[PDB]
Amino acid sequence: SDRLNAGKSLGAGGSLAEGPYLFIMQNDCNLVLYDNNRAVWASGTNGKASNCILKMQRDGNLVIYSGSRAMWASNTNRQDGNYYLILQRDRNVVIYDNSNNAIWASGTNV
Repeated sequence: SDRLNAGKSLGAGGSLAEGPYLFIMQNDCNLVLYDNNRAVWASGTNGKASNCILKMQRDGNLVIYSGSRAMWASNTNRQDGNYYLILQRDRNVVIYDNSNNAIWASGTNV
């Protein structure tokens, strides 16, 4: 899938895909955007923890968890709503709110 809805998570090795673009929660706990084989964006949490999962929270925060501990957050807090994370056709990864306004972007658009 190209998108992750609020309330859902990606496990280790789980990913969003779009053509040759891959946005993946790695087993090494790094959250990475690949253009084919080239890493173009990363959370930078590689080696920080194990069995990390990515959670698109109902408050609009994208958060990496390892067990109950937060490893990394997008820090885009609003309130409970209907956000979604999307890997866009232009290679940007964006969190949208119920109104389709961008609240967070990776800034990796080509």
